[PDB]
Amino acid sequence: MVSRSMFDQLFKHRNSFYTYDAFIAAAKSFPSFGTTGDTDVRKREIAAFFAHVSHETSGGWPTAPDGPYAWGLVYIEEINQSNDYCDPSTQYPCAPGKQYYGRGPLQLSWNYNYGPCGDALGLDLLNNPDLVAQDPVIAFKTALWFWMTPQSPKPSCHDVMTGNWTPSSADLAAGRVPGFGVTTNIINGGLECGKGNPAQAENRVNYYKDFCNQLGVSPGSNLDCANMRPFG
Repeated sequence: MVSRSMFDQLFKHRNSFYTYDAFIAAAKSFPSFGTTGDTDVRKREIAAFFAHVSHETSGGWPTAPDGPYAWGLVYIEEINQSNDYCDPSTQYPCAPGKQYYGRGPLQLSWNYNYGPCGDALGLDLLNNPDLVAQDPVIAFKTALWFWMTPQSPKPSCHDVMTGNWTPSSADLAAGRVPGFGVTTNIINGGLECGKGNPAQAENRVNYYKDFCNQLGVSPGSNLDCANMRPFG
């Protein structure tokens, strides 16, 4: 998987909520994560997941010890907790008294994501969304759920990084060629790819390249997403 000492090197300044043991327990619920493909493909997948996590939870600053990519996994909850992040749903009804703001390593948000994520994990996250911010095993599981789960027309980020997604002719025409860039496109491409301001996407790439360097792997091809359109 990832050794404890390597986890503690990549995430040297993290919030101690996010324990290595909790990450390992979560990954055992998604056993193909980081175990798919040859050695370089596995390292790239792990670096890619951790890069996105770090970008979404970073407490870094430009003169921080160990540099601006060493401060991933500092944040648990979204700061502004005034909006409920509730879109009325008959399938995933918003629980009275609860809110669906961002929680965990990939900032799970909205009743319409807490619902299906919870169902897949066997946890009532729709009616107890605060679970994600209480229990680091659950927190990591919500992030791996997102990484590992297709949402047609989008493949899973896992499949993109491990050779299990082959683009259609339309994907290719749109610049969606397998690599790290497509994972940014899946996560938040409507805001960060295409003609969006490229700053956030370029930050994700910088974490990814740094983590690939530490793991001793080439980052591979197609890292940018400015030359690709978000999935329809």
